[PDB]
This record gives sequence, C-alpha cells and structure tokens, in this order.
Amino acid sequence: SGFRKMAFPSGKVEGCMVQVTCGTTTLNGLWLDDVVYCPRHVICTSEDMLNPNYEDLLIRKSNHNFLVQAGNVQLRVIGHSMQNCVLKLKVDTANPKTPKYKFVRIQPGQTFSVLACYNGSPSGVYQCAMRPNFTIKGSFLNGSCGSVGFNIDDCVSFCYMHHMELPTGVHAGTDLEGNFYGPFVDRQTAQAAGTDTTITVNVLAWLYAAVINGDRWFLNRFTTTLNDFNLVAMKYNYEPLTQDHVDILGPLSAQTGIAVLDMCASLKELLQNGMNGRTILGSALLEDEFTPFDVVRQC
Amino acid sequence: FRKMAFPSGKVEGCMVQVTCGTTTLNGLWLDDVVYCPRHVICTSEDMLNPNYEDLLIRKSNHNFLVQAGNVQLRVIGHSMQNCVLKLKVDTANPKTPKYKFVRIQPGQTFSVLACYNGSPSGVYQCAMRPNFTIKGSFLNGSCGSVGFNIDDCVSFCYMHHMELPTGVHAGTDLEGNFYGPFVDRQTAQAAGTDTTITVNVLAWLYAAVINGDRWFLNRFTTTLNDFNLVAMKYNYEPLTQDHVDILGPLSAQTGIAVLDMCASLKELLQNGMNGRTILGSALLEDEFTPFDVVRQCS
Repeated sequence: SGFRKMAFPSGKVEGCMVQVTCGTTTLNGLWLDDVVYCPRHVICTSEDMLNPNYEDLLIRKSNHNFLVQAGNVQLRVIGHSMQNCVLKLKVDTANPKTPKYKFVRIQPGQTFSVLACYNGSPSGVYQCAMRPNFTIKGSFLNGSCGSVGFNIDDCVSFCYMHHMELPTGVHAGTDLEGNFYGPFVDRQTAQAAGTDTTITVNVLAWLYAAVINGDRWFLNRFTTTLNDFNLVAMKYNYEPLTQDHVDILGPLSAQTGIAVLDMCASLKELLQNGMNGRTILGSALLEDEFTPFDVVRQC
Repeated sequence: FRKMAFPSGKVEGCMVQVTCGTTTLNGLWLDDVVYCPRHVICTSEDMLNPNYEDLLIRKSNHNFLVQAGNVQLRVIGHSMQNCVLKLKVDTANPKTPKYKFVRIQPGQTFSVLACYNGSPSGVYQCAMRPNFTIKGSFLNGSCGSVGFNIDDCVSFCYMHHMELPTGVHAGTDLEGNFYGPFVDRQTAQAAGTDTTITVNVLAWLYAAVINGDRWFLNRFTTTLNDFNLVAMKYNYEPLTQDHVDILGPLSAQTGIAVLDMCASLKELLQNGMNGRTILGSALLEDEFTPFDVVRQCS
C-alpha cells in the first residue's frame, strides 16, 4: 500500500541556478557551459508588461546592464541575444558544474521535477505533470520566474522554464528554446487557460499498477469499444483515448491478463459509482500524474 | 500549493554503498565515518534471533565493502551505537556539509532521499506519523536511506531500517534509537492505530484561507475540551494549549482565532465537506506543519 509521488534528486540542477538582475527586476537564470538562459521579460518594467516591444527594449541595453550572480561570484556578461522568449547571456566563465544535459520539448501528460528558486537560491522541489491545457499546477511565489523543470536519465533533460502566473493560479512557461507551451504570451493581457481535463492514459497505467500490486476490487466483467468509452469519458472531463495510448499500455496488459478496453470498462464504472470509501494503492482519488513509462519501468 | 521537498544536493554527496558478505544497503558518509543499519552484518537466516553484539565480534574490517561511486573506501575500524553501525574509513568526505543529528517528534515533517545501492533515485516530503511510521516508497535496496531538514545546516533525523507488511516503514535517528516500538529483527511487528495530525490540518486550513479559499468559515467558536471530545471520536490527535501557541502567527495573518478555526474543522468532520473542495482537495491534508505553511506562503 503506497506509491508516493517522487521527484528527481536536484543536486545536478542546484549548481546551475544563478541570479539575474536588470534594472530593478531580478529573477532566476540557468547557467550551462558559458551561457545563462533566463526569461526575456527580465528586461521589462511593470509599465512595459502590458504591451512590451521586446526588440525596442533590448537594442537599448548594454552588457553592463545585466548583473549575474552565482552565490557571491559575480559573472561578467560578454554578449547577449534573444531566442524566441528566452534571453541568452554569454559570460566569460563556463560553469564548472555543468552536467551532461539535453533540451527536450514535452507533450501534455508528461511528468518532470521542478526546482523552485528565489533570487538564484533553490528553495524546494516537486514532481508535476504538464496538464492538457499546457499549464502546470505548482507553488510559485513572486520571484520564481526562470525556475526550471527537468528529468534525469547522469543526463539531465531540461524541458521547462517558468515565465508567467495566470489569474486562475496556474503557471505558464517555455521550453529551453524559448517556445511557449500552449497559447500563452509574455504580456500582462487577459490570457485564459482552457478546461483542465484528466489525463486518461495516466489513470489507466496507475490502475494497471494497482492490479500488479494486489488491488483488484474495481474490476468488472465488461468490455467496451474505444468510441463508446470516449463518449462516456467526455462527460466526466476526461481526455479522449487514442489508438496510440492503447499500444503504449500494451506491455501492462501483457504483464496482467486485462485487455486495455477491459480496463476502460472498469474505469467507466469507477467514474459512475465513486470509490465508496475505499482506496487504490493507498489513494482515495484517481491519480493521473504517473505516466505509463514510469509505471512500466517500476514494475 | 504543493508538497515541496528540500533540495537534495548537499545529501546526495554523502550517500555510499555498504556491502557485508551477501547484503548490500545504503550508508551515510560524514567526515570520516560511514553510518548504516546494523542489520547489514546479518544473513537472511540470522534475522530470527540475532545476537548483534556476538555477531560483531566475528567480523573484521575486511568484511565490509564500502563504495562511493567509482571510488573505494577502506574500513579501519567499526563500532555500534544502539542500532546503527559506525564504520571508520580512511578518507574524509570532502563534500561533508554543515550538519547536525536531531531527533524529531511525531507530526513533524522532513524530506527523504530514497536510494538504491548507494545511488540516489528520488526525493519526497513526508511526516512522521503518530504511530511512529512513515508512509513512503522504499523497495528492497533502500535501507539506510536518510531523512533530513535544511535550515546552511542539514539536520539529519531519520534512517530507514525496516518495511512493515502494511507498506509503512520504520527507522531510527542517526544515534540508532528507534522511532516507535519496533526491533530490528525479522518477526511479526504491527504498527499501532494511526491518527490524523490535527494541528497540521489546522495549519493547512489556515493556508486555504491565505489562498482566498474561505467557505468553511462559520460564525461559531468552540472550546478546547469540547473539540477534543469530537476529535478523538473521529480519530484526531488531541489538541494542546501549546498547539494553539504554534498557530499564532497564522492566526494574526488571517485574523481567525484557533478556537474559531476549530469550529470549522469540527463541522467538517461531522457534516463532511458537503461535496466541496478545500485547495482542490476533497481530502483533509495533515502533512504540512505550521512552519511549512509559513515557509511556503509568507
């Protein structure tokens, strides 16, 4: 009984966080080799944020307008450029703590750890999933912008950088090439996240993990078609299932005896009846932030 | 509002692998000592009725196999402090942080760095349950995994020893004293009835008010004695006058007295949540201490 939600160990990311200051604005940066990456809105005042002209603002800056601090060691900015929505500050010293790393763009439903930082100091770490509406439910107070998301495989894969907090409380950001996830923009305009839906393929991998661990109370004798299940799932604000999800679940339906569409019939019955005070793997709710990959490679 | 763990970088550098004969588990490498569960000197057939003090006489320095990644460490002496083995090695750990051994109390929170054969694999935040167990994720190979808080100073407070059949885990402080009535033997051991940490639930409801989620608030107040009557009916740790004092800063920031907030909680247990959520949860969280709420919010 128990499958807790673990984050990756953060040490390899900790020695890459720095502080970047421009004018009166200070946020977090990421120091890899001889480049500091950070959100480009660092060059904005609060006046500029309603309608920022980022090209106009950056042509007016010099290298000495950017103060970068790795603890007490000041770094000298030696050049700068803009890639999409991320600023890249070239510095005179390479980070001796640079891990083996990669940049990846993720899709909704994938999970990663976040190292939440304030003024270049790490303060905490948590595991989350990219929601289907391309937002993340996290705990980011003011000054966490530029905090990064990663997976570790010795090879650190950076997939996310925090830019913006949305009025509904959720957070929005880019990949490390500076491209926003979702329809969002780095302006203070009214930006509406879509409906957040449950990640169906993730609930199903978790229920497969349940039968392997020993829980079976939720199984039924029924099976369903993909089209019929998706018609019911819509009504509960669940993401529709595709044929690609079915094949990703296949080794789990091999370790167990339960066909995917059979599992889908049981999920349909949980949605309609509830839990009745019971639990599945110690949880009183249907969990959707465990991906098939994580489950397959931990059973 | 998420359950955040402390950054693990300063502890990662202290984890090593200890092998004695056929058993491999995790150790903690501080200055020139390796700390690990003393049951690493036992075979699977020695766990019935181990005589640790006679089994340790058998062994010599060369029976212990200590590994810090690729580097290999040499045991030059060994010793027992209660339930923890202390192996003296030949080289100091140059990554030793500023640290301290503390024993904590039930209801308090800390982070755990889960490890397998000396390699860190994950980190999570948990609370010591009132029955002295932790609900965690350790599989075989994670004995000697350590729990900590960060204040520049790392306070180490826990070391995993055993997994109980109900999926809960049990351990010692770094001085080898068990949390709870367990022994380091392979035998039937049961964890007591777990209770809900009421002061942590209160801290979390204060957090929900800070986030503007204020619907469970009512006009009523109760008394300490009346609340505990309802508390232990529903299996809630009794509330003490010191508990009221700890919640003081959250009572000033919000403007809602502890006994006032207690009347909310008392109504949430009897009447349920009326099919509504607090902080997106239909479930009352008890693994955020008061001081976590101050840390994460103000």
